[PDB]
Amino acid sequence: GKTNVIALVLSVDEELMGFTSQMVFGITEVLATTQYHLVVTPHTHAKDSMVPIRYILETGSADGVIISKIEPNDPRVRFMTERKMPFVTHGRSDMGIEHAYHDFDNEAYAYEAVERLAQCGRKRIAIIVPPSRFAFHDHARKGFTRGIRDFGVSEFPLDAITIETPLDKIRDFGKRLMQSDDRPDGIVSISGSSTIALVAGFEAAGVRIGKDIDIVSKQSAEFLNWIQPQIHTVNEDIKLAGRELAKALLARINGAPPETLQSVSRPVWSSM
Amino acid sequence: TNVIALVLSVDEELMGFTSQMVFGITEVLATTQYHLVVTPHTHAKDSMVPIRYILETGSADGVIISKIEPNDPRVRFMTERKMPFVTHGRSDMGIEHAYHDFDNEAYAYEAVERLAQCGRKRIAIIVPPSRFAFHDHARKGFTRGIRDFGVSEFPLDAITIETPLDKIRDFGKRLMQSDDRPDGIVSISGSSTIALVAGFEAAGVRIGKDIDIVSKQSAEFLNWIQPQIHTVNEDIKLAGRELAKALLARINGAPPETLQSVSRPVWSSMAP
Ligand SMILES: OC[C@H]1O[C@@](CO)(O[C@H]2O[C@H](CO)[C@@H](O)[C@H](O)[C@H]2O)[C@@H](O)[C@@H]1O
Ligand SMILES: OC[C@H]1O[C@@](CO)(O[C@H]2O[C@H](CO)[C@@H](O)[C@H](O)[C@H]2O)[C@@H](O)[C@@H]1O
Repeated sequence: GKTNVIALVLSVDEELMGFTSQMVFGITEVLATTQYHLVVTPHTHAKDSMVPIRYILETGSADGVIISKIEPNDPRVRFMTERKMPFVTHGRSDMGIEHAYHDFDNEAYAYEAVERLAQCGRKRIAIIVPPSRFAFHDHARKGFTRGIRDFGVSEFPLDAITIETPLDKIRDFGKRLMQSDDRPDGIVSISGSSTIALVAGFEAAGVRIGKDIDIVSKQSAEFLNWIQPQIHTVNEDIKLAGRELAKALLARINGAPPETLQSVSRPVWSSM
Repeated sequence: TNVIALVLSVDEELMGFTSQMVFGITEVLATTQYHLVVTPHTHAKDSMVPIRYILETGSADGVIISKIEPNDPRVRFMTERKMPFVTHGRSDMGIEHAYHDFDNEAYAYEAVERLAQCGRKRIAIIVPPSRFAFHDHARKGFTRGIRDFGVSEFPLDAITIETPLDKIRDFGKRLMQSDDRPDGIVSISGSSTIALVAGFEAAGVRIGKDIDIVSKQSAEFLNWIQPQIHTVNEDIKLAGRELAKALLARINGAPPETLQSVSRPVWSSMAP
């Protein structure tokens, strides 16, 4: 029956600059006007992704679940739909299931990122994307590919690293990249964490941000510009996301239809 | 109850890496039947609110708190009411309770030493609000250090580590535009440091030549951006682990005098 618990299920493997607690606080700020408690339930990696979900349903430990790192064909989404556990996703699946969700428009972000580099005079653009299994990788990759076409620029190919690749190695990669004779003039990053490491490596090779190369990056809080005011920054509002995920879940638990409980936040360029 | 309540002020720093603390806790709780509820509160005027509410409701078997004052009402209240708890920080009021803390005194002392070693003569420090015990630890270590290393303090009282970053930056710029400048800085916050450096740089000041900076950080981040910052690591994930172990043992009867630890300043490998 009523547990008055919202389970937040988070992978322990997150980024340096995930500002995860801002997400936690957005959820909890909404839940404070209610009788709901927020339980944080970690899982370590991919091999145990379904473990906490099965465990919530087996013990009946939560009235609703928040999940993230959504795949287009997500077994968690399907399992909780079938088992009638109210849930909301941070991200979007694409499997013909209408569920509550909130996501950032990574497609629009990568498209507008290419445009901006093109406006900066840039002609050869690389992008650093998530692992391909997550839906937001396909959103980003799509927005970027569409952008390289619409803005009459070309892609500098990049397969080496990803958004989840070790920072020390992003840094080394960035250093060797700007010591190559073949190098790009623009970078789209889908992680503020990857961007930090990338810039460190760039500077280590005599490269000046804004001069020799332009960078567009997302960030989940306002940090990159104290650090490097020349980075073209886009804010992803992680606290807002936490608020919206909570809003949606509460309404789903009370029987509002999932179709009305869906939002997508748009990229906003940092005032910084 | 099977619930550990993590009581957290929503007012945290940008670079708090709070989730790293959360994950240290859950990593330990995973071998147990305990669930971690995250319980926020907004400010100081409601600090005791979640504490009274946990005990009125009986909604937890143990509590984790932080932002510890030397004469902390929460600590006294929970001691009196026999609610197992552990503090991230230390009180100083004749009550022996489980705790884990970081040695802020030793950090500020070793900070001043390092700056002295770099040939610096006039050292400023940015400390927390006076009400919290770690402020007194830091201010003490700094005070001893200025004496022991034959240098002088540059007086500062305009800001704290809880003062807004934009205002820290503006303060850092005007500070270097003055004819009275410190040549060394001790920071008790990775967040303030970031804003601080941005302000210095906007005044044409170079980190490592014109001024040296020692800063704590709760994860390895300061050196990617600014390699010349003398970084000390506070291990927040270890903190989370220790808080959890201590609380578990305290819940099962262990004497509090035996559940106390302080981690020491560790100089970051990415530091000069
Ligand atoms: O858990 C991933 C989840 O979030 C989104 C939103 O863009 O992808 C993000 O992953 C992290 C979640 O906070 C952040 O670093 C940033 O929001 C973004 O990379 C979803 O698309 C995805 O399901
Ligand atoms: O939460 C306050 C609590 O932590 C200590 C540990 O040094 O002070 C810290 O406050 C935050 C804890 O994560 C961080 O900003 C930073 O690690 C430090 O300033 C305790 O002394 C205090 O009670």
